[PDB]
Amino acid sequence: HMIVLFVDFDYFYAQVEEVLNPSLKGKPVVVCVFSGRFEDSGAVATANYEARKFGVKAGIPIVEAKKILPNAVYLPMRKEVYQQVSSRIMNLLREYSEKIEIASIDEAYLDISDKVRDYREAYNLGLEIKNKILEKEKITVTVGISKNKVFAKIAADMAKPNGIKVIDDEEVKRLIRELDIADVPGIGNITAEKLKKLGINKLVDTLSIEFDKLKGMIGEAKAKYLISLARDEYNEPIRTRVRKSIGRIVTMKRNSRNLEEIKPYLFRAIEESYYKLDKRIPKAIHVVAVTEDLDIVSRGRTFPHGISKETAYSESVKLLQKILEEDERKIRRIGVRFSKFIE
DNA sequence: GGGGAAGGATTC
DNA sequence: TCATGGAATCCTTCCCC
Ligand SMILES: Nc1ccn([C@H]2C[C@H](O)[C@@H](COP(=O)(O)OP(=O)(O)OP(=O)(O)O)O2)c(=O)n1
Ligand SMILES: [Mg+2]
Ligand SMILES: [Mg+2]
Repeated sequence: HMIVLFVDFDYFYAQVEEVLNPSLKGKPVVVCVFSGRFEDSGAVATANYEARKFGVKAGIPIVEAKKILPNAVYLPMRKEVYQQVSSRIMNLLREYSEKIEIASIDEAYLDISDKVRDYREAYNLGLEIKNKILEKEKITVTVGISKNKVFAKIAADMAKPNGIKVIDDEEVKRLIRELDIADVPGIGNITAEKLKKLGINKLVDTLSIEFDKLKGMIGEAKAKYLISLARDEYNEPIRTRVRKSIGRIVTMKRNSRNLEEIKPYLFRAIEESYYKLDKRIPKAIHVVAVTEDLDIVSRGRTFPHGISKETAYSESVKLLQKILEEDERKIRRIGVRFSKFIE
């Protein structure tokens, strides 16, 4: 057969805060990244469902949130803490399948093909899984089940929150036909608008255009991706993800183009980036700057060997110098990203 | 001879 | 200070050796 079971934790961060403070439950809760630039500068990382009903969701400014919802609990985000809960939950999942792809802090794919003989037993597995996370972590999750990762992902998107959905073989075929292509994982705002403009609305539409014409408009990779899902021939195996880069970006108190004013922030970011590397060694470093009008600009360097902390400090100042004498705009956010890990 | 670096798009 | 975090995947483009 080939059964994938996907698990996505409901309103994750905000839910961990309710579990930690069960008096929050049933009322609006908003998890915030406060940038420190003025009282309440920053964005919302997520909010529970009672906040979302009023428009308060992930990505908006805290300032927006607070004008639509004065009276909500606003909490700073403590990713560490959510990461500890996630790991315990990923270890429960591990118990239902050896073959598990941890996709992020709040979601994982299980290949349950050897555990379960059909979609009916998969569902029942969906449910002991749900009852088990609830019993052990007091966290509700949504489960999607289907023949591959993507449809398993779509199935969970359609059933959230606290849901479980199967998209069996006939349903795959219906969805390829009626599912708005904007709802396919990995297809964003810019790509969807490109596709509408050409009048491609459904996965099915992609089988009836010059592949070469699709590829032009959206890139070879997305074309191929969509077409393979539209042919029902998508079957990327469940695999261990290997982290490829680590980094840190911060917001300055104020916009500067002044190197001595910027460096305490760059060095702050190297030191936290280096600490999180823990034992792995990068051959590439990039300095990333977000300018006052929000363009992203970066300069990097790839060395034939690993970059020690001391080389990071001197390469990063140099790369900052290159940014500063290229672009004339002032800098609002500065950070560093290490990648191309040895071994 | 590509290849590497900068940016694009998406998602966390 | 004067909405627009932080983070990490591909992938694409385009310039120079
Ligand atoms: N712009 C964003 C979007 C999400 N997240 C974080 C907060 C979420 O708790 C977590 C997982 O994202 P989801 O899309 O799964 O959304 P939630 O889990 O919050 O809600 P739900 O899945 O219930 O829609 O990632 C973030 O930091 N920044
Ligand atoms: Mg998720
Ligand atoms: Mg979620």
